[PDB]
Order: sequence, then structure tokens, then C-alpha cells
Amino acid sequence: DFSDQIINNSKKRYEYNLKFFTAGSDIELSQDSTIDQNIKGICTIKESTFATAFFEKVKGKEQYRCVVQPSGVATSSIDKVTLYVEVSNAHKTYQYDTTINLKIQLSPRQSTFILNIQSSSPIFVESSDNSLLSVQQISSSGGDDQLNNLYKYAIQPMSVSTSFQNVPLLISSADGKSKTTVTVSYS
Amino acid sequence: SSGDPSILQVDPITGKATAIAAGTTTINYIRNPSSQTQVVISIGRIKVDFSDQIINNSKKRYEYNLKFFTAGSDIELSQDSTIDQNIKGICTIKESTFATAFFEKVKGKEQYRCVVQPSGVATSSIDKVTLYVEVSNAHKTYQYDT
Repeated sequence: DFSDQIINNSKKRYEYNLKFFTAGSDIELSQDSTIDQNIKGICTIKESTFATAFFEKVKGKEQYRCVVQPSGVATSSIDKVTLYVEVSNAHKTYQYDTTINLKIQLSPRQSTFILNIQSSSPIFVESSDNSLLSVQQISSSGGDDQLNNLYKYAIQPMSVSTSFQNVPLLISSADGKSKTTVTVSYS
Repeated sequence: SSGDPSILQVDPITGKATAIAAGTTTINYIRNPSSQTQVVISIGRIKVDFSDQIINNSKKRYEYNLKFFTAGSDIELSQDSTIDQNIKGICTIKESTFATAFFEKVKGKEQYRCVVQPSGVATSSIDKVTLYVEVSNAHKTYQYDT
């Protein structure tokens, strides 16, 4: 029972209630305080390292839950946060389970530099001056580069007749929030 | 046992444990004499070691040792043989065709390295032999580079 707990913050726990039903008739088991249903279980995350999980019994009831806690902030390289849950009786005479989604310098001997930048969100890279400087994205035709989340930009003087200093290259994430500046010279 | 099975799940018998979340917890020995160890889970830095290997010969390899550290606290990871830190990585050269590089795990340790091998002799058309290194866990749930 999700309780609308969309995973958006690592400084929160995501605490998902469990309900358990009869084989062949799908009737929910009695949650009463005179009973222990003798239930054990295990919760984990599958496919992704973005969160950890565990199984918990609500102290003083036949009420049970998954507790999930993120390790970081999500990247684009995460389709899903696959929850896994096993339940068994205290002796494991059976098991049953489920899976559910949750500076630079340039010269007449080195007229090109290559700026490598790692990011899971797309990256804009700009010159403040496109009359002294040339900037171009390099197309990674090997798939090895693409798996590394590694954006690449060629950086050049716009003429080999005009030396310059400290011209700011800009760098920004495609949500506008993360920004960096790299000053460039040609000599 | 574990002090928190959601940070660090453990087998009650064979002592095998898996680092599930970033954080701090314990592993406990329940039998007399009863004992414990704390455990911490976190990569946020690379160091390369040069070992004075100046690139002067195309018939030599230049084999640069890697060290890896926590996020925020910059403590080096456990190089122990009861562990696999589950690390992958990529090494390349940038800006210059004067050399090639790759990533290597030292066979039988949690020790890792770059290996660099030149293509020729250095011409005056070369400011640098810029090394690049990426590291990630085996699933790429993160990447980090230098």
C-alpha cells in the first residue's frame, strides 16, 4: 500500500504497508492483537543501488511493512527502483515473493583542447565570446564513451592571428541549476 | 547480527554482508566471547600515484596506481582480500595521440591501476599527454572521473 510516497528525497524514509491474503481465496489475514500469524519476511531493492530496504513488524500488531531509504539523489541512468519482498512462516516450510516498481590554454603548437565533462543530465557549454573562441560538441561514435555519461567539447581559437587571455567558457545543466565557468587563453 | 539490516544485511551463519545504503552501523558476534565491529559505507575522490614514471620511451609501459576514497570524509577504501569493492573504471588519453591507456584490477587484490603505452616519440606539437580516469560501481548507479 503505496500511500503516494514518490521517492524524491534521501533524508526521508518510504514506509510501505503490507497486506497478506489466503491462497486460493484472496481473503486478508486477521490483523488482531490476540494473534501472531508467525510471519517472517525480507525486503530488498533489485537492479539499482539508489536505495536500501528492509522488512518490519509494527510493534504491538499484526501489521507489517517495507521500509525503504535512498543512498543518494536519482540520476537519469535509473529506469526503476525495483522493490522485492519475500514472506514465509517462522520455520520456512514455504516461501512466497513479489517484485514491484518504485583554466584552459591553447597555442600555435596546441590549437585545440578537449573538455571532458561527466553528467547524467545534459550539459550546455558556451563561450561568452564567439569571435575570439570556437566551441563544438564531439560526437562519441564509440558506445564505450556513452556508457561513461561523458560529454565532450572541442575548444579552439577563432583565429590563429589573435592571441587572447582569460575568456570565460560557461558550462550549465539542462535544468538551468548547476553552473560552472572555465577561463581560456590563446598564446 | 547487524545493528541495521537496511544499511548492511548479513548472513547469521557465514558472516557474509552486502552494503545496501550509505551510512554507519555494526556487525555483532552474539556467542560468548561476545563482540562487535562498526562499519561505514560511502567513492568521492581518486588519487593517482605517479611513482616517478616520466614518459621517455615508447617500448615501456607506465603503470600508475589508483587509490579510492569515501564521499565527504576522504578516507581510503579497505584494500582487504575478504572484500570486493565492486569497482569498474575506464582510463584514456585526451588531447594527444602520443599514447594509449586502459584500466586494470591487480589480480588477487583490491588494488587498481591505469596502464599507459606510447605510440611514438614526442614531437614539439604536444603540450601534454592528458590522462583521463572514470570509476563506477559494477551497475553504474553512479560515475566519478578526473
